[PDB]
Amino acid sequence: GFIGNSLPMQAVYRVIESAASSKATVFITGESGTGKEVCAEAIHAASPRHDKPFIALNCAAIPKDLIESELFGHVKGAFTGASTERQGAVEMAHNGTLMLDELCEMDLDLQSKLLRFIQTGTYQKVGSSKMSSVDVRFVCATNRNPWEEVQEGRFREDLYYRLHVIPISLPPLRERGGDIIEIAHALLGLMSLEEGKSFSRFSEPVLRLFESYSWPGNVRELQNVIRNIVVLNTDDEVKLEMVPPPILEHHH
Repeated sequence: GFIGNSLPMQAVYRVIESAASSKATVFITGESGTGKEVCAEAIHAASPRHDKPFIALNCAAIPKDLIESELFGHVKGAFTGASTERQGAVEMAHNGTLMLDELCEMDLDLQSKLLRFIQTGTYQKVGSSKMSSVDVRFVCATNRNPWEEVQEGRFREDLYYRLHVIPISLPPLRERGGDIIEIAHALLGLMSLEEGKSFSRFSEPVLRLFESYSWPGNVRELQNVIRNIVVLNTDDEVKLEMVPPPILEHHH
């Protein structure tokens, strides 16, 4: 779902294609705002299991005490809030690909249960001792340095080495050559549809700025900038005075 054919992305695409035909676990890293879920979905789409579900569990978007419920499910009444019985992400992903995003947010207890599941395919819903099993291909991602999480004792060493089979390090936006403006154009069209506008081009100073700024927030930051411009202005062309702070100030 990536856009562009910059040199560093070509290397990513080659690994995606080769990894897609394997069940080996992929472990994605990259700076804040790089496309970890885009990469995970692209692996699924290129894989023989592309017609089965792709499911992404963002471990940070969930209270830490509820990751286990979201991952493995829960029976009714398993904990005070368990209003009904819930199907886990592992069941939704059976025969497909499960992305464990922001994996280092799991507590050490859940990491132990996860490692068991990865080894065997067997799990239990929260609140039950009954075993079930599924078949998932795992893709993991983190914005931490996973080796550092291990050295600091926040992430299990056995789990790290079980999962870290096919690492993919995503190129930061600033290193992606022509991809920056290709992505920016796609976002310009999409945000224009969202907002009822009709932006179609960037002026040459805007092109130069977007192609020189360091984009510390990567593609998320570019999405914010394009959304800002389309929400706050009405024109066919993005002009330099429309670019929000502190892009220009920081750039200098």
